Amino acid sequence: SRIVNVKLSLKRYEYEKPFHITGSVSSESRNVEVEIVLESGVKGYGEASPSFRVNGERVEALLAIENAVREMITGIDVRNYARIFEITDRLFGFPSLKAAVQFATLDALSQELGTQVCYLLGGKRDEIETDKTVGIDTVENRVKEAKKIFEEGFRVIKIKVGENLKEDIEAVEEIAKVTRGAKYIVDANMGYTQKEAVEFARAVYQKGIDIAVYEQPVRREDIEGLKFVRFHSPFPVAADESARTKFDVMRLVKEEAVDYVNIKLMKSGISDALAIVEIAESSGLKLMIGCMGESSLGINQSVHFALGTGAFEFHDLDSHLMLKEEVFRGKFIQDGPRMRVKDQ
Amino acid sequence: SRIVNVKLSLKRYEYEKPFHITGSVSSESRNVEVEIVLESGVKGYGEASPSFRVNGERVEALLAIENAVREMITGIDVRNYARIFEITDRLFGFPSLKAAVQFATLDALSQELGTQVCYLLGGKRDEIETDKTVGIDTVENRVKEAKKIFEEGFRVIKIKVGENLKEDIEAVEEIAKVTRGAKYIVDANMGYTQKEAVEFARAVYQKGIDIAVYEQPVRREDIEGLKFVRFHSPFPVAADESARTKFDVMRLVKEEAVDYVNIKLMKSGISDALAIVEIAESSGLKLMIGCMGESSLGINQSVHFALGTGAFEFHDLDSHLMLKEEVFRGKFIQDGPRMRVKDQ
Amino acid sequence: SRIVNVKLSLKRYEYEKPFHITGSVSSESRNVEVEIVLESGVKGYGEASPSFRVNGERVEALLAIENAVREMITGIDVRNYARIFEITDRLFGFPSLKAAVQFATLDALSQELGTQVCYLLGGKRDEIETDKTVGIDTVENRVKEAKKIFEEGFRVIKIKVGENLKEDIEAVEEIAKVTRGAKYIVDANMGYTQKEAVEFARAVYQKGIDIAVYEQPVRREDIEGLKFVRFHSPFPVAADESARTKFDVMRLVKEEAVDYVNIKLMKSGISDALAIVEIAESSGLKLMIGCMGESSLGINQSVHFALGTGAFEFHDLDSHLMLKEEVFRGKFIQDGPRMRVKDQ
Amino acid sequence: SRIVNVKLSLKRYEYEKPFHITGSVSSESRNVEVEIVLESGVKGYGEASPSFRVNGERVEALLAIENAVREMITGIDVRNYARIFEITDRLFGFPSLKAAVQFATLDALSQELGTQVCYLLGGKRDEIETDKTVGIDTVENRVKEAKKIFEEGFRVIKIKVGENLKEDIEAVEEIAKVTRGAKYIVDANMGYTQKEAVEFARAVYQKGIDIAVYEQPVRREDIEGLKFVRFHSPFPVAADESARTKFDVMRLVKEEAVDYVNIKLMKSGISDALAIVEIAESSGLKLMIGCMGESSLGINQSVHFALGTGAFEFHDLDSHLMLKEEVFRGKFIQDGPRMRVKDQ
Amino acid sequence: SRIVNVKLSLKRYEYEKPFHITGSVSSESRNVEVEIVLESGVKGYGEASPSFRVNGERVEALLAIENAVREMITGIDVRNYARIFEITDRLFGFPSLKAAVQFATLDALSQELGTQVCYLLGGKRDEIETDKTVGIDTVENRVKEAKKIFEEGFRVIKIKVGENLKEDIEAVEEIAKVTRGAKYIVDANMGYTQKEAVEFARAVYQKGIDIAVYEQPVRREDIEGLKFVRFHSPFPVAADESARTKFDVMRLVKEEAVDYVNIKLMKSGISDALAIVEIAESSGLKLMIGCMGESSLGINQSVHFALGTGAFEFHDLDSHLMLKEEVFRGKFIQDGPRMRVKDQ
Ligand SMILES: [Mn+2]
Ligand SMILES: [Mn+2]
Ligand SMILES: [Mn+2]
Ligand SMILES: [Mn+2]
Ligand SMILES: [Mn+2]
Repeated sequence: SRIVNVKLSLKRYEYEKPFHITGSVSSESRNVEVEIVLESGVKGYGEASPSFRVNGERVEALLAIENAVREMITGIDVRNYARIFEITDRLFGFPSLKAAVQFATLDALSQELGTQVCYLLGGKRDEIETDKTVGIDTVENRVKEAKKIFEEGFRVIKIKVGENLKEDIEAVEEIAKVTRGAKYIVDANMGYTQKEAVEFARAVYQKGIDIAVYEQPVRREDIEGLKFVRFHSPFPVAADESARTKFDVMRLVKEEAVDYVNIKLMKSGISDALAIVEIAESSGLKLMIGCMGESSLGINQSVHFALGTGAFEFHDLDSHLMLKEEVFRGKFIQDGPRMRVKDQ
Repeated sequence: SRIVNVKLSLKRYEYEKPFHITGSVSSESRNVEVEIVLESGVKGYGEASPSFRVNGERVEALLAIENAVREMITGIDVRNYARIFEITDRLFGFPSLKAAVQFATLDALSQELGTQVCYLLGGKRDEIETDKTVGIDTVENRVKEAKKIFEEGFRVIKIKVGENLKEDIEAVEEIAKVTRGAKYIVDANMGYTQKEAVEFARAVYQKGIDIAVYEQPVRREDIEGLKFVRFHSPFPVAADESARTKFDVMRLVKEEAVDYVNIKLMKSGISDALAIVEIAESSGLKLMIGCMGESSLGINQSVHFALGTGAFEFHDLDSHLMLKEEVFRGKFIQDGPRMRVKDQ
Repeated sequence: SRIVNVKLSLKRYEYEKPFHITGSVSSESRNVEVEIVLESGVKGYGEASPSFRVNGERVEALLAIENAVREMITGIDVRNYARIFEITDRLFGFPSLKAAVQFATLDALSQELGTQVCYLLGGKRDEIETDKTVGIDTVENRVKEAKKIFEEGFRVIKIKVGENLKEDIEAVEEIAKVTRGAKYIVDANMGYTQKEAVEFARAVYQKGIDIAVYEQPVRREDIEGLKFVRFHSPFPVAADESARTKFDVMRLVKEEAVDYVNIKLMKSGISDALAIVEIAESSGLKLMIGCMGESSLGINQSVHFALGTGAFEFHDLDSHLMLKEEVFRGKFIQDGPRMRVKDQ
Repeated sequence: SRIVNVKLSLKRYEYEKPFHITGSVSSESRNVEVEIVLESGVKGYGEASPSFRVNGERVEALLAIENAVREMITGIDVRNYARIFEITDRLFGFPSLKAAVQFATLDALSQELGTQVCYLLGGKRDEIETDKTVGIDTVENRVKEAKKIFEEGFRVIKIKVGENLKEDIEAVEEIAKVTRGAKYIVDANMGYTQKEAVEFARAVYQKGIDIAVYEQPVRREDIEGLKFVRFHSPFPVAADESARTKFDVMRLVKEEAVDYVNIKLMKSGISDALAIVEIAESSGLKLMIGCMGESSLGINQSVHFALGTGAFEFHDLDSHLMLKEEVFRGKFIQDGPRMRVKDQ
Repeated sequence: SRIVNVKLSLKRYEYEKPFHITGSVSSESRNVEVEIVLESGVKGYGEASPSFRVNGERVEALLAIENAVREMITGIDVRNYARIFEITDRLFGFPSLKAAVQFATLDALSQELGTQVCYLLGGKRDEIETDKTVGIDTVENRVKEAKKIFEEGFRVIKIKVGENLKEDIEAVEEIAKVTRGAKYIVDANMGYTQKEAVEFARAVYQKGIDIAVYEQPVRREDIEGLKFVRFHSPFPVAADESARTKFDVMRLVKEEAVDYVNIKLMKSGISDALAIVEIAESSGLKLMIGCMGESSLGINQSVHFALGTGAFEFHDLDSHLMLKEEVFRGKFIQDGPRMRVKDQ
């Protein structure tokens, strides 16, 4: 049935503690929740968690375009969801809102069909497992946090690096010693030069440490640099900030620049994310899925995407786990590091 | 709900006249119909129209593997269709059967969800239009046939060439004269050398004739030859036989070999065809969709695929129109050269 | 001296008639004017003319981030303009505002230094000349409009094409006949396939018509397509939508994709535009400068940029001339199609 | 205001001790000071420190063209500095004089505007820090000099190598032991083969020594050799002699040959140096700035360039620190290894 | 025997009329004559005809370095000429002087050996033939000048173009009409864009005119542009300004940029010129030899080089023929457009 209203609302979520990554420290997520209302009375929901650093977005700006978004899709039947996806692909300057609107569309459609979004998308998996992230801090505090995560039962530990190469090498080496059995993802958030990035990898390799995925060591535009790291260090290299659109991923594949792509709905929307999954499966690329600052309602989007496509070797879906005092609003089951589909 | 049976049956369909293409002439279509039965009682249908020349398939061979196909997917819920797609991707030696089983799966699922396959696939378009094909014959007979097609309301005329460069040039020029306003697709079915293919295009261009799509002038393995034709003649060049899998298309894109890909479900199945649509839309590829010897139930698969994805500039879905007075078994409206979505 | 305030204000300007280009028609320009106030009392001005189609921007979104922009640069001395440029490079999601803030900074600094922005930028030229644009309409109306422009003294005529290849060829041929001596720029605003773009160029060449610059015939992401047109047609090919950032231009240069780049301050800001001038002058790129929907105060930014750097073979700075009777608010002399530096 | 005179004068500066690099030993700098006099009475100053080895120049030859230089720019207003830059770009056979004249122009212009050259150039930084260089000598003497430099408070030590691979490896390893905490730049001044250069780097890497920048290990024309070193050894590789012009740098970027460029005003002039900064910032290249045999008045040129653009990770501006008995004639503050902008 | 003195002297030669080429017009040749005196009493002679536009040289600068040149080679036996060549290769900033000194060396050695320079170089040919050049002027005057040249017995006519595409096309077409049977070399001296250069060639080709060699249509640094012209127009393309050194030529060969190189001793010296001959003969390069403003003593250098190596399809050795009534000072026979070896 046809969309009759679209509502955007500011929702704020406080962190338990400041989240520090290369070039950014944040203590709060300010997101935009999207509600799509159909003539049937069905309501679908999405969440835009904007990124100034990655997408150039500001939450004030997303909220400002409510009327435009409404006018762009009101009157369209959610069964013609490809029309909605094409229209919302015009929101390339507001990719988090693109994502939220596209997901809300599928959330509404799946209800009208008596199913769930993961099933519309293929129903490949019934369960996925997330890592949890260690932010930047003193070496001692990074080690402490990594151990905590390991004690919580997380089997993959994501470690932020990028601001201090020497301390980064030390932190990862100390973490490895006290979390024997864990797999490690290292995310440099564009902090290193090509040569610094190679040296980080070599240093930890020399201690017999294996890094499962080494994310975006160099700047967004430095595709040749990503390739250099890939070809001169022993760990799989992922594009994150360099992989926002489906066109970005075609370029990465053509240049043989990466082993992995980290898909985020907040970069790509559902439309480009689906294209990227297909490109990757046609090209020997492996995939992980990540997040920005989504609450449980926002993480829901990626949970259904990951369950449905089953495309991901790794899942970095932990933003909702970093919140101070939250009421759970996902349409999935959180069970420790695992997420599962609802019977209903 | 879960698959409880899978049935394969031989179905034969007679042509109105022998269909002559480069290196092949046939008077009959021998297809394998697939029925999937669910525990709910819902039945989904697909059709495999095999190709010995393109896929290396034989109809007897498809029939012989009924028990294997049944064992592979019985017990799986169609809501987990990605699992069925991944399993049936193992049928790469029987791609027409891969397509039929994958479509039958979606036919059944759409019924359980109270919708149509085109809608599962995005519901992008409500209407498409097909060309109709002029087979190889004497120049006089080719012209007669083209005039017949034009008087049946077709606005796009597909002209088979490839066995006689001089007569092919003459036939196309004479056809152009008696079908003013039509658009032309020329399909050489691998018959020309790269230089012959260039000279065919040049000869027709010099007469002021525009060819909308120039399909597969050279052999399947001759990607560099396809590229040569692309870069040295004025009309858009399509891969057909060179584009069977999603991997083939990634290679064509990397090599900049073609302007178009002709997707056929009988080459790719649903899984690879969806991948190819995504790759093309991420790479400035244009698309057409074609067929083998599908009857109306078989063409239904492509009609829903094309309506739902809306991915195609041109449609060459005319096999059922070349067959001799069948009872109509599609789930779409055939409106002269137009196909329209049902109500349902 | 130091910035003490930054003010953003909505300013609307009516067109003389609807401006139709490939995929877009507008009757009004809604811009954001930027005022920077220094502790000295000096005020500098810029204008953001946003583009949804090219930059993904919306005017409401620009307005919404006034406080953020103010916080980002308040307290900084305009003599340290490189610091302001680096900070405002973070506004990559709001490139038109990036441009306006960067220019306002130089407008204020030049006043404190007792000079003009063109002189800060090198003072290369005292005079430039702009084309004027023929929008899409019926062939008869396009010809009427071109004749009007020719009788207004313009020596370079920019002709929009892209929606109808046959009518575009006819319009350009008819325009050429009634504007003998004019030079022509043809802007396809991404409307053609690579092969259609080649055939447009060939058709006009065969009539003995020379096109000075053939702008962006293909889509933004289709760099290989741009190169194809460049290598297979006789006129200089320009990137417009494909050249937004300095990084885009390095890629175009590496791929040998174009003969020209059309710099627009609304895509690049001052910072990337200066980089692009330097890259082009180091690579055998030629340059033109264009606009969006700037009023006279907005066009001033480009006039000073073009006068100072002297980098452009062609100038397409006509947006203010398409606007309905404004009070002139430039800091340059408008002398028919010519712009000249002030005394001051 | 307009240039009314240009004067060239020979100035000789004796070194405290002979400076030995690969293929060259010198005990004195013979420079050409440039004075530009304006009609306002303002006087701007530059210095050409010619290089026979790098630029093919001889000081006698620079002095010989005084009248030509005068005639080329007399009567031009320094506010049109781009015109002066374009004219003096014709002095590509006398690049040190090109640099001196271009800087003298900005020195005069900045006085007329009531500011400083660093501010005309962006005012990005208020302070920079230089390394100091260890020349070639016996291993013992090289170690002694490196220790002295470290004791002087220099945090980056530049070590000349290139004439004796075995002794070079020994010297760098011994230096590292006695200067723990220092960063190292190694400059081979074209002395090594590709394979020798890789082996030098590997040998020192094996002792746990990090080289911040490894400059020009191979000959000027051996771009492929520079790339080979870059791709097969662990340290960032810089072009110096291979990077004289902006066109050279475009080639280096296209070939992915280097991690760094060492800009010297004496190679590039201000015009090409500014282009190189822009190219580098558009291409993932990092930068250092170096010198020839400039006195304090000559080093002033690079100090303002480096302060203003803030483009450099490393500064090798130490030629004026190697002089016997000199009267300071810079327009900056020297404060140990640091240089700072004047309040005035 | 050993060099005991080296003398440089200014020699001026007046043209018959101003010689206009793209971006340069001159009425006089100011050359530096080199005399090398041996202990045996034998004297060898060379001539440097410098080029500011191509080499960046000034005659005053060449004169200024007499003492340096003398110190560099005095005391060396001319039988060890490779030592003198390697030393004078250091004069890369004064390439015309490099050439003059290297030739004077061979002039002296050949005398001591009782032979001629052409014989030292292989004695391949006894006779060569030169073109003569039509400078830029009005179309009427260019045609007049070409007719004059044709009536002086020249069979190859070199036509300068580059400043006015339309008039250049007209001039060449009119010249072709009045010089039936002549071969044509067209030298654009870097005046055209790649596309303008293509269109010049196409326009003349369409008139049935063949251009034997089309020299340097684009700028020195624009190697990719040279290649573009080569691949997109029907006449052989030559590098002139882009081929100064042996390293330049290796790059041109690797890039497949040209059909021809124009060797000039004033760009390359004897050493690089011999290298270029060997490279060309190993790569399917064809060669022509040109000049700057050499008098008869200067042209002698090129005549012996061309006679001895026999490497050139075309000779453009006409500078002495454009000079106003000189006493003949060559060591060859000038026989109309032909040059022949002496007896001795
Ligand atoms: Mn990441
Ligand atoms: Mn076909
Ligand atoms: Mn445009
Ligand atoms: Mn160096
Ligand atoms: Mn020439």
